[PDB]
Amino acid sequence: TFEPATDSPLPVPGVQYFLQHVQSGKYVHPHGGSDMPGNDTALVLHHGFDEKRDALRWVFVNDAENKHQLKHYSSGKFVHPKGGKVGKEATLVVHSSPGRPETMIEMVQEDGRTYLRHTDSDYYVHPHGGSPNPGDNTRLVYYSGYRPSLAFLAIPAETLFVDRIEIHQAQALESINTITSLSDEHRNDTDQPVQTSISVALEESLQDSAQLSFERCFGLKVGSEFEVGLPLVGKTKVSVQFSGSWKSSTIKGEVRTSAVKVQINEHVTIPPGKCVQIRIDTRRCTKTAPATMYLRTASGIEVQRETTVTSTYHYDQEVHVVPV
Ligand SMILES: OC[C@H]1O[C@H](O[C@@H]2[C@H](O)[C@@H](O)[C@H](O[C@H]3[C@H](O)[C@@H](O)[C@@H](O)O[C@@H]3CO)O[C@@H]2CO)[C@H](O)[C@@H](O)[C@H]1O
Ligand SMILES: OC[C@H]1O[C@H](O[C@@H]2[C@H](O)[C@@H](O)[C@H](O[C@H]3[C@H](O)[C@@H](O)[C@@H](O)O[C@@H]3CO)O[C@@H]2CO)[C@H](O)[C@@H](O)[C@H]1O
Repeated sequence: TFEPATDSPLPVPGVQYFLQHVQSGKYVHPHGGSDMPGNDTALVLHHGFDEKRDALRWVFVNDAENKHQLKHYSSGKFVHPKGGKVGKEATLVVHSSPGRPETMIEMVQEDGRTYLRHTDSDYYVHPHGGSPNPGDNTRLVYYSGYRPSLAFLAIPAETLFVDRIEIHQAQALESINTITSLSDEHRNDTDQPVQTSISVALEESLQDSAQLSFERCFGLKVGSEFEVGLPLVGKTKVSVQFSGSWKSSTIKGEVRTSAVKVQINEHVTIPPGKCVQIRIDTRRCTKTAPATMYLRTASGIEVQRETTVTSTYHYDQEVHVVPV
């Protein structure tokens, strides 16, 4: 189950988020709720939420023009300290002016929780008055220091595409095993060699699996199913379809193809008066690999998320006729 106390993800720049004060469950709004808030309009906490409400969307910006800043999505205004310098009890406001070093703001992780902090300072974002459960329209201010009641959750507010997942080949660990299976015995009780068909079913013992796992939670919305190629054995690509939620720290995959058979039917020449069986050796690669996810916004912005790919894949298989 999802717990923000351990699982709140760090937001990726360029992506739309809602911002929620964890302990009150309130969202960060421009005071008054406008899609076009006025310059020096205060950021406040308010219970009000609808997924369709663009006035509640925020985007972290980190580039040459705006290094460590925070943008109101619907207006394009930046989050500034009222008056233009961070200090004690400076109200967070929107303003249609570029960010500066003295306005920098980002989400940070401190002791296992996520906070808003003015970069290169000990000033963090507090509800004015410092209530752990502030009421609607409580303004957000900079103030020195943090504590758990101040934590925020950046909830993803748009749906991204998964373009590819590239494993870090130097950190990939592979453990190989052989799964060995035997058919029913077949006897040729005649005095002449005989063509016979020996069949065996192995669905249960050759089951493939795969998953992505995350330190906090995945933290991004990509829809109910996505498919990518992953190197489940050496560099060999196998398509895996994943179904999960932004809140999951483990996203289960379904391995979509197999290089091996789970129903075997072998044409055997059985010598006179001999008994034989088929032996099936199937190789299994259990793999763990740190990887980088390559994602993309509808607007064409390319973002990255680190993960770990864990998998079990049956990849080569051999069939031998053996005496009983
Ligand atoms: O407050 C954040 C803002 O501080 C500095 O801007 C100056 C004032 O502090 C700010 O109050 C003032 O706001 C103007 C806005 O420019 C006008 O369109 C109009 O909407 O009235 C308000 C007054 O409420 O603007 C001045 C500078 O023009 C920083 O320069 C700015 O970047 C932010 O950090
Ligand atoms: O507002 C965030 C702040 O709330 C609590 O602090 C109290 C007041 O809310 C805060 O305004 C007040 O600030 C003092 C400041 O300590 C003094 O140095 C001087 O500037 O006066 C202001 C009042 O304008 O401080 C009190 C607590 O003394 C929380 O305790 C604090 O941690 C923040 O979350």
